[PDB]
Amino acid sequence: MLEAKFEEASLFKRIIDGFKDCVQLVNFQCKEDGIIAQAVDDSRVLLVSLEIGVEAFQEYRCDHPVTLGMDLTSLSKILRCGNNTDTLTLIADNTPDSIILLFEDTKKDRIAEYSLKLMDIDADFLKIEELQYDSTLSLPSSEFSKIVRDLSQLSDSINIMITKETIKFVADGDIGSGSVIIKPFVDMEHPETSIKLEMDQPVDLTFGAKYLLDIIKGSSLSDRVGIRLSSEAPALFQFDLKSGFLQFFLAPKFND
Amino acid sequence: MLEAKFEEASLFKRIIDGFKDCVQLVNFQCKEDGIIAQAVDDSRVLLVSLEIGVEAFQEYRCDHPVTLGMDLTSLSKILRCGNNTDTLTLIADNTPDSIILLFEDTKKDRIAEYSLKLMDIDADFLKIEELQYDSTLSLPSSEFSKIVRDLSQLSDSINIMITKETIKFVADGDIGSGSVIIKPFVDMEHPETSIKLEMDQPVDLTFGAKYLLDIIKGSSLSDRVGIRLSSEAPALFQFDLKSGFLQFFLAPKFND
Amino acid sequence: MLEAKFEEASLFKRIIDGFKDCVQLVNFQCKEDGIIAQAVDDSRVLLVSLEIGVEAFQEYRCDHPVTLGMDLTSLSKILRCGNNTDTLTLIADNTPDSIILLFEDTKKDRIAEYSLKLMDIDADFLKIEELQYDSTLSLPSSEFSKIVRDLSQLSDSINIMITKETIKFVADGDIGSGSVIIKPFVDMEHPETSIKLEMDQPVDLTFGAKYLLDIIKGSSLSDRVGIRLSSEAPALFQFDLKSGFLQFFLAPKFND
Repeated sequence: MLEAKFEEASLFKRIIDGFKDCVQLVNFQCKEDGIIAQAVDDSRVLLVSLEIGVEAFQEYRCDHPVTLGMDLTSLSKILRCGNNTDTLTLIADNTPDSIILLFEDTKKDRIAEYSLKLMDIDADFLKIEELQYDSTLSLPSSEFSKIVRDLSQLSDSINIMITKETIKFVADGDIGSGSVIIKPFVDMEHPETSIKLEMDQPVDLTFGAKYLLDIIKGSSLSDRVGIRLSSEAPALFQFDLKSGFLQFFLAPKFND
Repeated sequence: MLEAKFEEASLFKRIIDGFKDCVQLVNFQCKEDGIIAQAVDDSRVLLVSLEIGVEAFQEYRCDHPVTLGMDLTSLSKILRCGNNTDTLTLIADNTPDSIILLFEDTKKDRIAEYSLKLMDIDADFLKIEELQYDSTLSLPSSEFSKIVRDLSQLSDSINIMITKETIKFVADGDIGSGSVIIKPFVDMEHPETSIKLEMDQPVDLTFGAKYLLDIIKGSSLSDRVGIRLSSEAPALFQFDLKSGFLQFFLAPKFND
Repeated sequence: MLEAKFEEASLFKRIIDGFKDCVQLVNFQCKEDGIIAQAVDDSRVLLVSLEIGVEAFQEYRCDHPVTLGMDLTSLSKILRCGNNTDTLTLIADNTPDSIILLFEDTKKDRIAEYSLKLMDIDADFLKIEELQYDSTLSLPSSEFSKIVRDLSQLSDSINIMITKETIKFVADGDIGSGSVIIKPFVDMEHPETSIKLEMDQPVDLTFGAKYLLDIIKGSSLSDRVGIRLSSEAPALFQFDLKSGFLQFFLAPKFND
């Protein structure tokens, strides 16, 4: 058997919401210490890696590793059936016939049970994560979402430029151009609004605006967002969960 | 002459809102003791029966029976002209040239007058209502709306199953299946949230999901919804008004 | 150089919002005493005239007249980048290479800079404004917006009729007809809700409903709206700003 209970069903919906767009199908590997999942879009420029620890649940029981894959559209449509305050339980037994989703409310009444059919996918798992990245920065997700949403209307490509103590987001298209310059600072009212930055080597990268808009969806999961950049590898966008995280690996556009 | 004044225009809009979809044209018969109306959709699987007593109005005057029919789209577009707190007056004189709608506000000012042209329809009135139904249940409209809206995403058909002290809503489609089981209970905080059920004979019926979504619109008219079921006749969905009601007769899908 | 700073960026967005529809391109002439702009739609039945005084800004500096034209769509898309509480600064230097837009927040941080390319337009400026109009009236913008939005669903033409101490809005179409009659009154709670009217000669005009719906957009700029009517010339719809205004000249439909 396999039982995983989210305290609030909102968490699982938001997590799948990061998966909802920019990818069709996903493979969830469950084991004794939690669940992990990798998914790559059709153009293979974006990889989404999810890890959810035991502490993110209120109840977790896995007597046996278990791999279950499912269509995100089919899964998202079934994740439109519960209150965001409901308790959500996932059920599977050994060889997975199919996955069971179970909703429950505060008033011990109105029990909804669902069954999503499972699929067969290729286990080509990627460990492209790097030891050291050329530059690293963190900032409020709301601020970063604004920056991307603003510049997206100008062009299909967004450029990120980092120098010493300076972060510069630049977009340039048909109707014109725009730029947002932010600098590291520590705000003591709430140390959350702080912008942090560590630079080993200056970086200059360009990303497809289409894919960045898909990445910023993780703002519903965390107050802050982590960005690890390097001119040698895809960028790493990370959203922290309670004892877990959701990662977005995006390959820069290149070259002249 | 004929004068019928709704205290709040919201009531008439919501009543027509139950008519807005799942039917094109409607025939309103007015007389000394109120108004009644029947309408059947194109496929003749759904019949909508409305009855509005004198007490639902604040003022009603009818010196003569009078039948007036009108296009719901044309009527709904004209019901988008007033505040939901306005006083609405319907005016007609003997042989109906056309119907007059009159809006009025708290501040005795801003008087809006409208004139909707009338049509000729066939008076084939149906009295298919049954003496005794095999089973009867009532429950909060909000709860019932959730159950239908949830299961609708799974398939085009929804199955309702009733056994002794047990009500089971089941849907089964391509992407998977789902089920909601509710049981009778009396909640004394508000006796409104109570689920009631009386069974003479167990029933198992299947309905087109398209039509149920049209029926649940009556939730804006009442706190509770009444469902009378039988394996021999169309189901009866009833929403109570202040001294009136709105009914939905739906024929089950059948058979193997 | 040329620097014009709006206290709140919301003002400029709403002003362009009156321009957003019912016209494609606009020519902004800036000089020592403020900015003015004229724009005519494709069918040449509607002229939009804008005037913004120095006092509408918090800061204004113009060492030299300067004419700059720009696409409204391109401009509106770039006006979707700031909070409605931001400070907006427009920058240009002598012969305009292109216009610069600059956003700033309360927390002296997050500086966004943009550059919209400019165009070449024909300076055929119109002074069709009349000395004396046959009739003049003013009323709450919210009330006038309701009247237009209501009657618009009935037909493609709206008729305005003015007699002694009487204002009558009438629409007549396929599905039926409607009419709204308002009369002059002074309400002392707030003298804003007052309806004023001065008649030299009674007027009866008909306007394209398509264009009136575009005109009522100025409601986001002022509490009241001014309407100057005449059977000899296009109607004048005026929305007052803080030391400025936005005007709509609309030619009546004519004739039998």
